[PDB]
Amino acid sequence: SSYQIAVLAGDGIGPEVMAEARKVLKAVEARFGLNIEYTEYDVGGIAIDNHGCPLPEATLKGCEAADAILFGSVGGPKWEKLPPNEQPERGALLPLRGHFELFCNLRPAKLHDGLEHMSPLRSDISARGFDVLCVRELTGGIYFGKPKGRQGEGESEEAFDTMRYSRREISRIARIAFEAARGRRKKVTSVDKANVLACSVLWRQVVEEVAVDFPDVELEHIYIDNATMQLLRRPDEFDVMLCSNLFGDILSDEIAMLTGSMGLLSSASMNSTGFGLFEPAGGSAPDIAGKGIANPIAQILSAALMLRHSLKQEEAASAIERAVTKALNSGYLTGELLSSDQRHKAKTTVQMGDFIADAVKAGV
Amino acid sequence: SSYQIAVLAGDGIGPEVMAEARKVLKAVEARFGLNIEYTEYDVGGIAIDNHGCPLPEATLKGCEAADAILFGSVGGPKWEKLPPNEQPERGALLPLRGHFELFCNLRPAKLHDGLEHMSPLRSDISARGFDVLCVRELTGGIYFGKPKGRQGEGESEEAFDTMRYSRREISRIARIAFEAARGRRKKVTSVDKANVLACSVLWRQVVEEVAVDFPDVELEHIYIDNATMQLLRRPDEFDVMLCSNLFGDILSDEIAMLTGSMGLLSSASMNSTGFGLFEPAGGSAPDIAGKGIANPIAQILSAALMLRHSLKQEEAASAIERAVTKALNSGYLTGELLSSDQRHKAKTTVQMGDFIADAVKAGV
Ligand SMILES: CC(C)[C@H](C(=O)O)[C@@H](O)C(=O)O
Ligand SMILES: CC(C)[C@H](C(=O)O)[C@@H](O)C(=O)O
Ligand SMILES: [Ca+2]
Ligand SMILES: [Ca+2]
Ligand SMILES: [Cl-]
Ligand SMILES: [Cl-]
Repeated sequence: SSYQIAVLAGDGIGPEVMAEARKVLKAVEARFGLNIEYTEYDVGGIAIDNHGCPLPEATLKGCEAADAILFGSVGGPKWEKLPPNEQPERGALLPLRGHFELFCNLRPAKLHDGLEHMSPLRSDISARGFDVLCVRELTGGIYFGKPKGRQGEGESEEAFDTMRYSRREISRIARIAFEAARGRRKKVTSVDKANVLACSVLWRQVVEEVAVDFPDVELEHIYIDNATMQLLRRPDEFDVMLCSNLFGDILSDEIAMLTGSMGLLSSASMNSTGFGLFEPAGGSAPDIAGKGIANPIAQILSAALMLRHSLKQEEAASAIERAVTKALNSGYLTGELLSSDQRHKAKTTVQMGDFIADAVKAGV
Repeated sequence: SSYQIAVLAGDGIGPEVMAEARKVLKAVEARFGLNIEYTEYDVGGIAIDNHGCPLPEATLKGCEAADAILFGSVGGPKWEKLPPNEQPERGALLPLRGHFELFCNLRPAKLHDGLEHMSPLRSDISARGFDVLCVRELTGGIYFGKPKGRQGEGESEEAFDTMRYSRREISRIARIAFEAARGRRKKVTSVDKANVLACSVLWRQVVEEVAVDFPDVELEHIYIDNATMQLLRRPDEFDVMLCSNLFGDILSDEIAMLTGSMGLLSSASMNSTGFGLFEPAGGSAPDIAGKGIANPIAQILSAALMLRHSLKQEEAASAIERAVTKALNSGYLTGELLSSDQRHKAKTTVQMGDFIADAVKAGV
């Protein structure tokens, strides 16, 4: 019957861009005959304000009742004095990932044609282009490893976190990266610190075990400090980057920033049953919230990931992706995608949503 | 009496650039009346070839007998099939740091005037320039934390590393970063992942404790994934970056690469008694080794750090730094610092050393 989506728009620009994601989703529901019901739940800063914590029980319950979470962005100044550890971002995202076993984070980042000038890369490097998919392991490693805590007092007070990975955890994320490379340019670069970390020694070992099932995919390994340098220099040489939790956190963000267009980038965090949480790569931009300035493309393309990965609605997902493409090549750019002197052509959040939804309707 | 230096040139370009470091050191020894004796010991790949391990006992003993280690670079293809964990780089550097308690790594990276085109930053960002000093904690955190290892077999085989920090470890590195900021632009950005890690929660806490002694230095905190993005975008806004072991590894390398000129960058790793190990930021470049191509400036400026920090010879250290400056502004550039069409003006490793040593002699 009807798919059920828990909508967790969160803070800042989350609600206004989500409104555009929902608009485009309505055009897709009509075009493809999907029956999707949505329920909205507070999360993040709005949840602390409304319910006293960033992830209320009723929100958590609504995500359990759903086929996917369509997630906005969480965080901002108002809760920044809370300890970084009662704070809304980690307090929303980490238990959602842990609870639903969302072990796989997919962050596709590409330099779009015509938007190279916006990348912070030197012009000859951005002109080459890139398209890197970061596959990051999201539920193990040092984020969730135990023991974590502190003991002692005074100078000798000590804090500890444990990075742990099992062969099973590593091989499930590696297979995702290999399967994804098969569909792309047939290369996985696995990113670790095997010269220092026991977890990375096992990581590199297990990814090489997984590789035997993918004779058509090239595998290379690289150290995280070297990967961060090489992305600056030659990001066009990477296809799929495969990382543990902490390394993928850093590298996916680095690659996103190298596009210079984070308002175009979306993220899927999924479990093995196909449930996921789909969100823009960027933050809640509380400075521009409520102004019709924010670029809703990242949230619209998060809707498209949700349709593909959780709802198994490939044609609907790709129709949204084509409508975004059409916007970007038909002069429908928001302010942050425009060179400072073309800024007077900017479209508002609503104009972008209207255009992209209308494109879907026109059969793009 | 005489200072004693253990010279560990290592592999690849290490010996040929070290030869230039020693040449420039001779000019400084004559100019300032320093009596410095040097003994050379195998380390890294040459040590595995000559002695069966990357850090022979006799090499370790020679560093104990010395006032500092002048270190080249270690590693390359020939030992790359060894497990990344019997490998020469980690096998030289990690026990040297552990043994001598070299808790403080100083990596100054700046965009030199006239070399902005080489930075992989977009031209308007590199034109702004930057000068970022990375202060990285080198002997704790996850590199040396216990337990480290693996247990189990098959799917459930698991590996673990423990990130640990005590208040004492954090406050000693933080004071270095604050003292260094006082001398520079009076800002420390401490880099952690306090939204996830118990170690980073204590890190951020303790750095804020240390800050009370530095009312003139501004402190800001930033998450490592956000620091990696922001360095790409606005590296001119950072002065001193203060990081734990694993975060400083990644960020110092990222900043080095953003200069586009790694052959200019040097590194000091020091203990609280002033003993240190001084090395170029870049690797052993085995592809260009033995050709008089390699830029010896990084190794010469490592000699200058050694004179300042271990030998308390400030005037000699700054005379070398001025001689490098003179080379860079008097057309003495090696090949990798020249745009592809100016490449015919390149100087060889020896011409650079001769020039820089002669400048010191001329009283630069
Ligand atoms: C909020 C934080 C815990 C989170 C992470 O580290 O995973 C965020 O940085 C992200 O990338 O989603
Ligand atoms: C060789 C490796 C262990 C080392 C590190 O991680 O510290 C290197 O990357 C460095 O920066 O010196
Ligand atoms: Ca992140
Ligand atoms: Ca490094
Ligand atoms: Cl991890
Ligand atoms: Cl660490």
